[PDB]
Amino acid sequence: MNIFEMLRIDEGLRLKIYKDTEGYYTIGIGHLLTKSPSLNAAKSELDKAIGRNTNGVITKDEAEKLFNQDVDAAVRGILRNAKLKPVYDSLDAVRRAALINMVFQMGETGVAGFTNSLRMLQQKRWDEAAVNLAKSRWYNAQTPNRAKRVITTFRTGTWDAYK
Repeated sequence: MNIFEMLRIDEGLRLKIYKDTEGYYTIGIGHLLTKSPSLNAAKSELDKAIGRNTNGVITKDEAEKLFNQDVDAAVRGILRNAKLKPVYDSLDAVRRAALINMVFQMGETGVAGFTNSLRMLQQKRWDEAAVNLAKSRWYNAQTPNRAKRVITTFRTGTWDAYK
């Protein structure tokens, strides 16, 4: 398992325009198109990303290129974040993969705001960190089950949540 399989697992794949948990236009493997209520806007945003007239639908390979780009930016976002980077440096390979999962899901900015948990990860207090992570809208309301998976990864440093 690696970050690709992991997010592939958490996000799925859809070749047509869709609405994520918060009613936002998304496509492929979690590609957020636009916070904008307009399907048109979502379409125009899409055609731009892909570089063609999609009519709102893409190919598998097209999903896959957006995904590579997205995993890449995540990682880079982390590396540029003053707040995120040192956490990241301290983590093992599995655990960074969860860190990257949350960044992909709620941005660097959203993530860099879980200060508390971040220190606790930094300091290797897995259990405390999981508990702290759990007190979130993320966990509580947003995406419970996926948050539990990611939460568990951070705890165990295993992919057990993934099989």
